[PDB]
Amino acid sequence: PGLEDWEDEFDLENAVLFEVAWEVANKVGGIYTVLQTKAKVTGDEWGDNYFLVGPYTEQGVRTQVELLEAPTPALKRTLDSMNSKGCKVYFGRWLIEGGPLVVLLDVGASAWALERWKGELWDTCNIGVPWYDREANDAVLFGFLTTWFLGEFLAQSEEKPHVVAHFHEWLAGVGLCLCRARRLPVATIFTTHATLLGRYLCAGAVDFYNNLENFNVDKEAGERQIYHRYCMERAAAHCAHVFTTVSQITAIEAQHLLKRKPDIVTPNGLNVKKFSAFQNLHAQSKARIQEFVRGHFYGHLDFNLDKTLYFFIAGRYEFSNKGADVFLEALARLNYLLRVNGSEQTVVAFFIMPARTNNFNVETLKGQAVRKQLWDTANTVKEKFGRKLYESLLVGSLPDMNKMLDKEDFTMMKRAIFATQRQSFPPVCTHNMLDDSSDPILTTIRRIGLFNSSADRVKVIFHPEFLSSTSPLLPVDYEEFVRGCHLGVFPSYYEPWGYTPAECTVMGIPSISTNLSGFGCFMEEHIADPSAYGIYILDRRFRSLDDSCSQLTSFLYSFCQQSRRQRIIQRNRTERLSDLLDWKYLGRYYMSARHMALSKAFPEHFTYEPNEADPRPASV
Amino acid sequence: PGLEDWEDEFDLENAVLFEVAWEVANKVGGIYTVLQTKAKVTGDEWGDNYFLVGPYTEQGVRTQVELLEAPTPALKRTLDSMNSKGCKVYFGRWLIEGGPLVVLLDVGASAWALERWKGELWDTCNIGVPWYDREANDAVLFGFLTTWFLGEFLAQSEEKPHVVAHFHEWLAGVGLCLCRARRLPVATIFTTHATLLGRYLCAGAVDFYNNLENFNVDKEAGERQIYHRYCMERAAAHCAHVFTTVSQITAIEAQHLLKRKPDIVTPNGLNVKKFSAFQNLHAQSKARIQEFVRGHFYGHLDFNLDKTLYFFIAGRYEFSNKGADVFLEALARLNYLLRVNGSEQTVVAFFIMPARTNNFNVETLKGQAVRKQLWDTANTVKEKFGRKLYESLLVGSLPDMNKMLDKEDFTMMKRAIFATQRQSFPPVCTHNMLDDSSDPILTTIRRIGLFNSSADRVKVIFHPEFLSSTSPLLPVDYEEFVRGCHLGVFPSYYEPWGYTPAECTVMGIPSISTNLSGFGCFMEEHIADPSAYGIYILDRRFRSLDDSCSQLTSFLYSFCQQSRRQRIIQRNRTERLSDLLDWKYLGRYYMSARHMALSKAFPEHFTYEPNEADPRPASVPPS
Amino acid sequence: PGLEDWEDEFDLENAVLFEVAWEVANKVGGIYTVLQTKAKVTGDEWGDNYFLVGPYTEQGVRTQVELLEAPTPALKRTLDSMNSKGCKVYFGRWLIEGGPLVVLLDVGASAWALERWKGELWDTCNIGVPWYDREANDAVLFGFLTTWFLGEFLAQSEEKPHVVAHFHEWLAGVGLCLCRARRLPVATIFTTHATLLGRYLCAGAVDFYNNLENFNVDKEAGERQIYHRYCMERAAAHCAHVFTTVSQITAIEAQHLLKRKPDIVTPNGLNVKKFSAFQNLHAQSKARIQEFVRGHFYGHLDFNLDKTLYFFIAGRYEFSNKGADVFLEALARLNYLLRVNGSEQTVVAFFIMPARTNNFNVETLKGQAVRKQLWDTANTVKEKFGRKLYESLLVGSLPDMNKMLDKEDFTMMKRAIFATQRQSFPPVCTHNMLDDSSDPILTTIRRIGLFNSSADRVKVIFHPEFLSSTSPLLPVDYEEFVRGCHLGVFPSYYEPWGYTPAECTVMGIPSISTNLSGFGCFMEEHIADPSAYGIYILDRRFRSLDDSCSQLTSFLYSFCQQSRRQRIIQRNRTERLSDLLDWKYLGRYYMSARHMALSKAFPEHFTYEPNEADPRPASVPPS
Repeated sequence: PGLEDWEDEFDLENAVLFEVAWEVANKVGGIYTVLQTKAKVTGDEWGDNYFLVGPYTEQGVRTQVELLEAPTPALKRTLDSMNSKGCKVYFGRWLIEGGPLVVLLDVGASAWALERWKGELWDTCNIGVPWYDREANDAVLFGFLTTWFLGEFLAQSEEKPHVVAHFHEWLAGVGLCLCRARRLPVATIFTTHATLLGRYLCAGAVDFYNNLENFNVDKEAGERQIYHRYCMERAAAHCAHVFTTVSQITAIEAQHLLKRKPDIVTPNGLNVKKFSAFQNLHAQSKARIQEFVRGHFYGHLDFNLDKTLYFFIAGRYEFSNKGADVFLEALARLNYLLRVNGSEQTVVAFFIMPARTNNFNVETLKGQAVRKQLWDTANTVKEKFGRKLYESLLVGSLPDMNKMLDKEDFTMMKRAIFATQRQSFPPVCTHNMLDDSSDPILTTIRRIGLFNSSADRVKVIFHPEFLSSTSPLLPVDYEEFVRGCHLGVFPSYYEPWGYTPAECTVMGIPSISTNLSGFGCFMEEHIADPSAYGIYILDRRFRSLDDSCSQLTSFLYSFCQQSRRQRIIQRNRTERLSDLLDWKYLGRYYMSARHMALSKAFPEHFTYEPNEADPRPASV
Repeated sequence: PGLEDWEDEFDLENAVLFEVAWEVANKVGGIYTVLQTKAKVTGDEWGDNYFLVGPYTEQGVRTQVELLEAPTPALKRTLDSMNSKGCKVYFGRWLIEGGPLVVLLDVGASAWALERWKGELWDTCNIGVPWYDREANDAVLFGFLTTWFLGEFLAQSEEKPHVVAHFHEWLAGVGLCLCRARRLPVATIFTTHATLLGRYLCAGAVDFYNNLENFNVDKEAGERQIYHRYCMERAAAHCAHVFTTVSQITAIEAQHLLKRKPDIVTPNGLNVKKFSAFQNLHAQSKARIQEFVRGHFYGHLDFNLDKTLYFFIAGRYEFSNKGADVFLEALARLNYLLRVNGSEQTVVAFFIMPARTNNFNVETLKGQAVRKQLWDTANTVKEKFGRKLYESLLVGSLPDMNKMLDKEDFTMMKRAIFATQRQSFPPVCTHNMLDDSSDPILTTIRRIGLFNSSADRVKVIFHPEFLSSTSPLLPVDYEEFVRGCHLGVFPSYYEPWGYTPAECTVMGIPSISTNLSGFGCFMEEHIADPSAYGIYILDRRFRSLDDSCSQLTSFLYSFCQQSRRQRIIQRNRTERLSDLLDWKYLGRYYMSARHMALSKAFPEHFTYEPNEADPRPASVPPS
Repeated sequence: PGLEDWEDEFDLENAVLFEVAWEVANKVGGIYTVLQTKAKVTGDEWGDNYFLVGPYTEQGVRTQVELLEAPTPALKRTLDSMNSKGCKVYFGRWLIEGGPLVVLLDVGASAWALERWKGELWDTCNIGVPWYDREANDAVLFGFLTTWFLGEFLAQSEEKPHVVAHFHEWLAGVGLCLCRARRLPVATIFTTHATLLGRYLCAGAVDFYNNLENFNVDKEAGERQIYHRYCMERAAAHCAHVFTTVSQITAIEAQHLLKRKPDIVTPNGLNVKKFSAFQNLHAQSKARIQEFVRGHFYGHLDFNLDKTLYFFIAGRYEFSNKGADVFLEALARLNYLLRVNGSEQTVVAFFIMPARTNNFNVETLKGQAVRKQLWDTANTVKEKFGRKLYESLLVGSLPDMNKMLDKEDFTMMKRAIFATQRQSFPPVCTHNMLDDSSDPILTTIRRIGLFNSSADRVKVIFHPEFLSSTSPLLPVDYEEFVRGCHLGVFPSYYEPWGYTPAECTVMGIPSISTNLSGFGCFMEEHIADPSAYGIYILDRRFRSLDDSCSQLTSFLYSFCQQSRRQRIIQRNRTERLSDLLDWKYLGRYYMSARHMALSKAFPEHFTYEPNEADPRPASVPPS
């Protein structure tokens, strides 16, 4: 279909791309996966003129970096000069699927220059850094080292090429600022994955999205003691040839806080081939989830398990940002609706959000052991009965059904039956809270009245620990457990890009997102009638909290009212949607941004035609 | 072969057997398994005249007891009378493989009688019980209740049968004492599974087995504040028609401390059919143990794993009683011998003894993760290479071997090789000690110098936690792990009967025991040349500590010097040895003891012929 | 969705249904499966008032009939009377999923009445039967026996119920004719599964469907010496309260040859639950078909197997009726188109049509053996390489790729490469023809030029024998092999109802049918834009032969030009189509027909509202 070599045929000639980022070969957050996945297509486009510049860490170097020798004489001269001038620079390959060249700069070996460099910055942009930050100073050192490397690389080159530099956060924006200060012949791009003030303002300050025009960013930046970081990010965004954000909602947020509209929006992608390695995996995972809920709810298995539906929400334990409270309120409302209308449906909701626990509680392990004992006893009696049936049927006689069971069988089954006696109700949490009084999820569960009662049509299971294949009572990793659920609910409030909903959608699982997140906006823009494809977009930007809860309840109830055929058709449509999130399609925006930067910095040699052409027409 | 109905054809007629024990339907220790396993053959012999009398516990009743109603009018009358006289008695069926009838007595519902009953005992045997014991008072209540039940059962019977009562410890000996006091028409048997003073004297007092004739049992019993318990046990043993012990060494110990030679010795048995459900299982378990030691010793896999031998010792964390110190010293000596003689053998020893830990350490999990990563990478590259080879071979061309590996393969293998880098040596313990300074095993390991060095020919792994199938890094239970080891070393010092060595032998694993344990004495008595069958008996009774360590080192070195064929033949001989430990053969001694009791109590109706008749020696004789 | 209890709420009261057919408990053809599958829903609707009347055969009775006694006194009286009057009648259960009551009549025990009954028929309808038919006489005896049974059942009934009789062919039409002759109080239905003259006229006579109005059925019936059978069928159809056919094309054919338009059309259905037990099964079956074509085409595997498509046609070896010649011509045209346009696609077509063979030929077995040898050698070398890689990677060293292969590996691979040498081209037939000169499929293959050449983009494999799981070289049954194919081509010319295309569609496989068959007409009527759902209907009724071949070539080329995503979407739409062919929906037409018969025969007690309501508009293919 639409591949990289579609219409962007550009005269790259002698051009060098430097992918500057603080998080290459050094796992910290989420852009690490972005760069690691994008390296393959970037190297396919640029060949060997692609370098990733990052800080030097011992752990990362010994784990995933293979040190080599500089392949070009100019690079070797640059490395030798910088190493002899009082620095420490390493070169190698990043042991990832693309195998790109990596330049690693040790910021701990250049403290002596800090007192000088900190002055020079002030003599250039009137930006000062407090001595006690301990994280911005690393950014200053990294930026000065990157500018030094770029200048030396341009000086040592026999024929000077057109250099394109791409900085990825405020941690790397000082290098861009200094590149523009020294008037180096480079083309600068700046990408923001989340505006700095956004996460500060979402928590504490009220109505962040309804006061984007009433925010005096100087005041909030200064009062929170992050004024220098805000100035760094805004200066980096201001003096860049091309400015970019990873989502539309981030584009509005940056246009109102960084005072610059992005020239282009480049969404985050991923490699879908590895995820694709969908009904066989779904069936197996659903069977295992059925076994787990059989074990957990032992002694209370009075509801049909062929009419039960498995919802889930996953991610970091952010109660408001991940929208767990809205999910809980909607679950209570859906429980009331299911009880009132006299339905046979049951809904088991899972909350996989890490918290501060110690171990499992006794009830959960007890239930798993009870289920294992019953399964073993049933298999033993079944095998014995099958052998007896075969033997009695080989002689041409109908089995006397009142003698296939004997004394030890009845003993085993009586012990098994005695095992499943319980007077209490299943717990809503599978672990032991260290802060059970101050936990918000459990507090809301208690407030709204979901105690896994027999009359309740909605059961809730809160599983703090991450899902691991070696766990005693969920011996399965995250992906295979998710493949067996029916729906994923991510009603995010503050979310520049949703990695978890995108991963869920790639696996072929219907999902609920919002228009306050990057993934939700992307899917809303690229699909007509997304609900037919299994994506439910919750209008959370133009609605109140109660209206959002009501709409979520409507979505959940309408999902519960589908037939099995409708659910199958919806899940097939969701499955045929993964190619929209691959770097084979989402990597074209990066190409367009680089072309814009090249044409802006060197208009004599390059010219750009603003082709912004880049899908799912169905129903509506 | 030799079954129950071999020569003991006895006129059982109207006889009732009561198997009195404190530990029926109530799991506490090890005789629970003895009674649970023996119930099947006992019920086959006695039919429905077999009752197990024990205390009433809520947990046991709700877990494994099915309450029923009395099947005979006499039993119903007895139960109703006792329940209306101020007691609480339950009747039921024990949910085990035999399914025997159980009479459960609630000792907490008869505290009001204690002040009376405690007096009556003194008016009968001059035995007092201090009020602060809290465990002997339960024994007194249980004994009085059992005597009450037996008396009422005899009173309510229309035709009086011959009752045989079998008491199993000092906790149940008060009932026997009171049965003999009231001159009831019953035949009493007393079985001791361990003499009370033995475990007290083994720890603290020196040379327990070399001073059995120099012990003034009254003094040691009194000084340890267990004089009343000692008097209870000795009185129960004294006034019994038949006295029994579970082993020969226990027989000498009881003859010298209880002042009565046992009339018979009844060893403990087990059901071998369940254990038999052993070369395929051994191969699979050995492969998994190889994988575990590959993971643990990552970055130091410089020794041949086809020449490595897996020893182990298991049981409760008793450093001296289980003989771990002798094992450690012998391991150090064997390490010196293996290094000096320039051998290619390696010995990995396992110490599975529970201790007080919290979690695994980082190194062990790191090694398991490294092994998993290497296995996954190798399988990925292998599958890719196999697909490419098949494709290139279907077109009739030899594979160009320099192009089957491409960039992402080399990336995966380089990452794995980077992962397998380590500068330190593997740990000797897989957990985090809470008392690492005061641990005796680790202290001795440090003292003798076994740090899993590269030059060391003996590696040591101490795994405190019990082996469980759900463990993160040993996902295997005890039986299936043990089935893959080469030898089990149990040089026990004080051990009335060895359940772990017997279980190991039933599975077909060669083992080392001593003549200071019941299992070792049994195997020494029943086998000629036990070492040919894979049982090495250590002479620990007539030797010093250093001589025992030297003999153990000799045994280990001689085992290490066998060829593979010799080891296979030895393990095959060990496999044909499980039927010696089954209740189908070991249940005949109980029958003989019951016959002796019946003939002693009622000589008019029964007479006993002292037939103490009860195949091994060698196979193919080389010399 | 639409179940049986939807809108036909009818007052059955006391009514008895008799499902008369010559083929109950006696497997002959295809209506056996129809009755066996329909019995479940029919019994659910009618309970125990449902009887199947059929001939008595020893094999069927001993295999699938369980003899019982009459459950009602009237039935017992009827059976006793008929058995004492000179007949032989059996009663029992049919051992099928519904378990319906079966009445079996022995036509061989009533030859004495033939000379009488044959006369009586002439005294009623002026129909004579030649003595040498030997199949119509059985029909006459069966019809007279069925009428006798119905009359006796009505005579012996204490309260007379409303009896509904359903006859299913000309073999059972004499009973209906005699029921109407004797004016019995019964409601008759007649179902025709194929008109008798149709199969005679399709072969030999030209342009059968373009001369339906120019056929003097008396002349063709008389000239073919089947005049008596034709008169039997036409008389049965004429004097029936309700007349039915199994398809629309059969409805026109009967309206023009039997001179009576059907009152209703009842299509054949099946139980889809058993077939459903679709991508995992498809993937596995496609892998096995890939392995088979790898074995067959050894030494010529120069084409991409990830771009090959598997077509097939199955059924009885009727060259013209099953439309094999059109398929072959379209295959040749598609081969020319694929070669001219320089495509990378390959098409392997399968012809599974039984013929008269002896055994496999040498080349096919040779290829299977070669493939097995290559697979074994590759697996051996792969396992050895994986073990060496793991061992060399556990020590932290990159594998020296030039030493992972040694002498015996190269020996095995050289032997395999020598084994894969061939100079000739793969055969088009997997067996040894006994009539290779007179075979039409091979003659047409030779004429059109499909010799499995290297340049040919269409390979052809003709496999006469039925697919069996125990075959040496296709060890798989029909269903699993079909599940792996991409398309099924059934361009039938004469086909009253297509069991094979319907079975293929139930499994979820896109198919090509025609409007000259019952299944094709049904799917055309019930679906809007069937090609979006994977059903390609070929206009063969209003087109010539060459136009049909051109349209089939267009269909095949358009299928070959789809992307993988389009093929996946089409196959999903085909999968969501099986519920249209189930008896849960197709059983309602039988209910409507029975209601019409009851209302026509007994208008006083029953009345029928002519409700003929019984739909797949495309999902989202933007139009």
